[PDB]
Amino acid sequence: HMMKGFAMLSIGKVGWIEKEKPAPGPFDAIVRPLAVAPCTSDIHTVFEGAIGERHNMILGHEAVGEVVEVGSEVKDFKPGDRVVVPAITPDWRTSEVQRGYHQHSGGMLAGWKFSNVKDGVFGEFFHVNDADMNLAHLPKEIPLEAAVMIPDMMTTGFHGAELADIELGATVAVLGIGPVGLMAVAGAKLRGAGRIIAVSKPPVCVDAAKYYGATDIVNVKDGPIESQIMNLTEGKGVDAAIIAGGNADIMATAVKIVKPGGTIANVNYFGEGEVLPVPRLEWGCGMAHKTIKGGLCPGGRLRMERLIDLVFYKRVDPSKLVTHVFRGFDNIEKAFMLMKDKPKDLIKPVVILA
Amino acid sequence: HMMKGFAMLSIGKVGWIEKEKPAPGPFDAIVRPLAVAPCTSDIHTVFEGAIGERHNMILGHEAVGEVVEVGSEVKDFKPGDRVVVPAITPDWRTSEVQRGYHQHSGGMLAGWKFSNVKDGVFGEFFHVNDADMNLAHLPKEIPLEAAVMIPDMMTTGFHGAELADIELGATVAVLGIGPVGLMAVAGAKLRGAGRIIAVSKPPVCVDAAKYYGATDIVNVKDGPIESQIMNLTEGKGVDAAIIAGGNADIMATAVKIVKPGGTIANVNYFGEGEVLPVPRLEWGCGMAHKTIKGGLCPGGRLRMERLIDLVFYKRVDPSKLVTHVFRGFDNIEKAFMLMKDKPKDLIKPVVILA
Amino acid sequence: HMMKGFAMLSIGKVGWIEKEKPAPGPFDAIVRPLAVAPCTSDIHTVFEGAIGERHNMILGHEAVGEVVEVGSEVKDFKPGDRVVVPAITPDWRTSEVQRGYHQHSGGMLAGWKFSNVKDGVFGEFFHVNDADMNLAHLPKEIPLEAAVMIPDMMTTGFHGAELADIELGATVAVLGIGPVGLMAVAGAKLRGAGRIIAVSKPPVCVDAAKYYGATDIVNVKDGPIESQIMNLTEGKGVDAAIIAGGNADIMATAVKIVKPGGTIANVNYFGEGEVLPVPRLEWGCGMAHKTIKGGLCPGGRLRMERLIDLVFYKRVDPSKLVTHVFRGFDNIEKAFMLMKDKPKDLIKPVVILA
Amino acid sequence: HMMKGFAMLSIGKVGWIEKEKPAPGPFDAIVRPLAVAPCTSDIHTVFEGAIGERHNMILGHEAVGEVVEVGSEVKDFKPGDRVVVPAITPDWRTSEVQRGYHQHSGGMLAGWKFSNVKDGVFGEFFHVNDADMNLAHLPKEIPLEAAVMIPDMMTTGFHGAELADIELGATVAVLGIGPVGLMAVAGAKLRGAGRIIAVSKPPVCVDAAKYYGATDIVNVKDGPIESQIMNLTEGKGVDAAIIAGGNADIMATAVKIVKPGGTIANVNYFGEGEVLPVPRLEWGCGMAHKTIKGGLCPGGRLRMERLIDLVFYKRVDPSKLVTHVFRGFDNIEKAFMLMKDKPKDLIKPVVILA
Ligand SMILES: [Zn+2]
Ligand SMILES: [Zn+2]
Ligand SMILES: [Zn+2]
Ligand SMILES: [Zn+2]
Repeated sequence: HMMKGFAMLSIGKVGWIEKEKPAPGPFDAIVRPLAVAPCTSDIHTVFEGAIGERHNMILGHEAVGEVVEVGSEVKDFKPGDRVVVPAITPDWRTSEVQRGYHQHSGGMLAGWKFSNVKDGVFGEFFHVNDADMNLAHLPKEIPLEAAVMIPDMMTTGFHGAELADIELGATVAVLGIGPVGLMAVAGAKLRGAGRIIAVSKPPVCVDAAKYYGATDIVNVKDGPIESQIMNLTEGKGVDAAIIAGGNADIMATAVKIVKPGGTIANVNYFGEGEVLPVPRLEWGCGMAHKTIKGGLCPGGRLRMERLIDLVFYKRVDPSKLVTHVFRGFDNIEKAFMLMKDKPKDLIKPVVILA
Repeated sequence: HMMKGFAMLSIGKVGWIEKEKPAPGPFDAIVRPLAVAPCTSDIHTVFEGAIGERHNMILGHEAVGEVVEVGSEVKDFKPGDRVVVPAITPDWRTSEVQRGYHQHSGGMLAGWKFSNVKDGVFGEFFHVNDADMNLAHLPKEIPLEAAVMIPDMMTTGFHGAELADIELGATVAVLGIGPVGLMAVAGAKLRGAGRIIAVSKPPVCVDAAKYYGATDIVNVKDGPIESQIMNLTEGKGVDAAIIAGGNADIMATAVKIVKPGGTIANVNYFGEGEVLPVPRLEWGCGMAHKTIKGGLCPGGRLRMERLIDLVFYKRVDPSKLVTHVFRGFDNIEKAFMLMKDKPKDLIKPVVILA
Repeated sequence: HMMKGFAMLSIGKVGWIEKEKPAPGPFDAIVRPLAVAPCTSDIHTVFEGAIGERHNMILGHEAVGEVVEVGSEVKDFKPGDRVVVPAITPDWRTSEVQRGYHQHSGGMLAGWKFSNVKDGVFGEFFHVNDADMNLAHLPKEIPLEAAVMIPDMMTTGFHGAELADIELGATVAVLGIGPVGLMAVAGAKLRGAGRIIAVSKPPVCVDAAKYYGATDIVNVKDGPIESQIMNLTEGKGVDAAIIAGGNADIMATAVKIVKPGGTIANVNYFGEGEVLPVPRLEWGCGMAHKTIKGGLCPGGRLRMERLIDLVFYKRVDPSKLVTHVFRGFDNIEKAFMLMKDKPKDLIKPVVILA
Repeated sequence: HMMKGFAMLSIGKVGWIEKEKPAPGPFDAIVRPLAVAPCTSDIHTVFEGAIGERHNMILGHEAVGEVVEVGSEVKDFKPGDRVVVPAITPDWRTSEVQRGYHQHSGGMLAGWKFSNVKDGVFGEFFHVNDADMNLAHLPKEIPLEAAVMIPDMMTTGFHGAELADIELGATVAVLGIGPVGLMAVAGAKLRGAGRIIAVSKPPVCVDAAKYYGATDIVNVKDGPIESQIMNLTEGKGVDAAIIAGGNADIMATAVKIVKPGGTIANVNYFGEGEVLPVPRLEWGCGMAHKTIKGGLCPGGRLRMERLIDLVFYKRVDPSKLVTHVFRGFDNIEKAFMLMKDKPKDLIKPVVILA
């Protein structure tokens, strides 16, 4: 009745632990993973303690799997179903849900439970709260390596594009093309952007940017970002800027390149610094109408259902994000380490457990 | 001097007339057409008198052309510049512009001047009010047959999708696939729709729908729409429905297939009837939260610039709308009549003057 | 273990009956009523069968009360708590709630459960589903006759003003000034309306209208509404119109008085007709940008909490809506009858049980 | 036909100078001022060189006056008209106006022309560009000391409340109660806020705050702002926060007291510092969904007409902002200096010219 899981032992230390296999509440489900993917979040969780001290916590929160047990009141999911599990699995009966922000259901960022306040998906099984509200059915027609890009990568990048308030034909710059960065680009093509400028530090995975809708690549090795983008837009700037990675000073770049009345949409997790700087003069001394938004990705069944459809109806192919495919539980560790030691060919690895 | 122009002589009669070539005021410009396209709107105007009697009114309101004269205070356009002229050319200094509705600058629909309250583009020359605000430069790289779909077809169909409040992955139905309908399909793809259900009466121009993003074709000859669309969506309905053509009874269809909280976005010109019917029960007896919108397409310099970019950055290829291309002024009549009797191969015709 | 309740016996007949006292599930609460109100809704249900046949269904859905029993998992409400019970008490775990429409949680209007799919509040006890999500604590400082205006009247009227997209200083027309209409008048004042024109059939309850913020009274006995409003507004029309009562043709009137780009917000229950008429010409032949909205009122704890604060912080005093106050269970029968055959002094009656 | 005007001679020195009376262009008007008011902005321009060096620039930008000359094309305004002149008088024919941001018509803050790129209202005459778009008629029934609060104070404060996305019953904090702060309080009551917490530096002009709708006063002398507001709102924070004054660090306070999903609405001119700090942990490390907005107040004819109606229909009485009334041109110098330091509980002065 036991299970192995790849865990954070303490800040700096990871290892395999072994626990009682979890029991579902009346509304929850127990899922075994079919594919999983590690993210930079887990590294900052373990090695920089970006979310504080943790002890013997199974890592990972991007998984698609097979439901194996359901509580007595779970009505839409039965043992055997292939499901897509959003990284964010909020508690759906809170006053924040009545306000429309499920990401923060029960506290700030509290919709994010995996490898934060509960054991994550890097185990033989994991626990999904409120199955009927927090799982989506996975069509057979969608491959696992593509599906596992939906729980975080796709929903975050697309949320960047949602937050940017893009108008048809607007010119959009994307700052940082990690895997989320690339999805922000597809997210902008999905909101009808015209010109899409992808800005990356070397090494640039250019083909991926162009594939997902980029019209220009800006490489920081060719000069400051603000200068490159102003020159491309003949001084007008961009209608929106999506921040999908970088240091705190990238926020000032965003304000500096967005035209008045445009929007800076941040989806990046800033791990260091006490304040994120907003430049005074380039924010109009507070009046340039440059709206700044910054949000955690949506989770829950509906968001997953809606992005699955984007994948199924051939609107976006997230499989080009997957640069490494491993098989078998032992490789979960190997894949985890690839995210620390950042190589050159790497976007995102996927471990298929089958 | 004089000019040739194809006019509505009176309700029921069209023919070529002769006028003084119009002169520009200090802010206007005179354009001669390079390519023009006729629209059904002119048909409802001439043969159904949908806007009342007119006498010797040059018809047509879709053109790209060559500036030949400009007023003393026009700053961005010179004789010789190739320009895209939007169907809607409003007066930009009215209280309706400060309210955010330039389409109704000076009264309901008053932003639409060509072949409504001023002579249209089916002449050797025509008058564009407020040149710097109402003309867009045409890049050499964009062909004329494709560029002339921007003044009405592209801006209207897209406006249908803008009004529909489309969310990423939403399911969208498009009712009526004329040229405008087809652009509503492209617009829905541009707002990130997943499944897009295109509904037409036979003959369905299927290849065009599929090309611009349709995932399903509903043929009215196969049974009532509502029954077909419910069966496609396993009873759930659609998140939005864009009306781009049909009789008044199509407004009820839209309401019957949209789920509660969905949006019916109308861009169709209803030419006959006293009422457009809203079915009481399926509008929840006034409480289903099915919002209905109906709007004239945006025009002006910025709208055209933003859609030109959508063509330019390979977002939408509107050239597949153009099913008939003729050359020479004489053929304006031939093309105009093509819009009266609707044959089967016809989506949109274009007359090139060169 | 029985209880008396005032019920719809069958279509056409009401009477006091005796039922099993309800039991709460682990998430439910049992409330005894402290004050109740009858609604027109109950009339259309009983005598016109608006929601079909029913047998022994306790009527009524506006109550403030005292919790007497709670399920094992209720955390925020205990036996003894005075609470405001919203008319809409939805199931909070549905895909419609993730879409943002709890009113339609599980189907159209399904957030409306009382005297629809479950026994209403005209009993010695009634059952509130999901107490932690669907009850609000009632401060002692708020009188019961005012509090019982919050479950439907205040939230429906205010929803009318929320939907109208009222801008600061906008001119708002409210069509029909019953209790809901009067709260829409106050709703338009709370959203910053300047001029607020109240339109009523005789006898006009003017004093309440002016008291809730109306600046003009239009009496229909003095002539057609459309002609009256145009003369008041020097031909310009109104920025928004809230429909809070009338026949189906009041929709067509609303469209005729709203300026282009304005909004028609409906909160009225339309009981007869196959269609609600939208006039084609005055709706711009489908292009006047006159947006039409029609929605059921919000419910749940957060909606109630927020209106409770509006009364508590002296933003709105709903008591002037209450024209008849009785004491004792017996007078629920008398109050119900007042809703049919509506006399001249009557807005809304309240029965206090104490 | 010369005129004297109160000018910024250079950084640090002001004085009465002599200039040619300005002439109107064909669309412009010349106004003589009837009442005027100085603002802190002119101080930051004069003594801190906030907009760089200027020479012989007439100051001041809040005035209501009398039309004395009109251009050949002015159609809605004649010599003799009482007009309210908004601080922002933008050029209405730029692509930034088509995007919906007239404050930035022609560049960042470029809708603000008075005492920036043209002579301000502290002269015997001043020049209003594009009269038909930038003047509103002033009813006799509105007193001058009240009317002159509309060009800047009322429109700025209300814009703070417009930007905050306030929901009916929401809890709103206003940080800083200068004159703008007080209008922001009135703005939050006009968007239907329930609880309104006004936060000020000592000494608090309390009576004004309560008059415009404040329900709680927070004094910084009783402890840090963050600590107090958490205590008042039992840990939940406020749904929105309007910044109407303070140093750069007040932005961090704002982020710290607003709940996840709330909005920080800034209308303050931040004059010093290189960065405005957004605190990382309280901004969700980039994901708390705390939207930050910052905007220049709206201008133009319609904005003024709409605030005039709010005053006219007794929705807001701004005269309580007017604490000092002086008479005569000579007193323009005296009134200007009151704005350079903390004088009294009174603050904002008005000069009546009659
Ligand atoms: Zn992640
Ligand atoms: Zn047409
Ligand atoms: Zn009710
Ligand atoms: Zn000022």
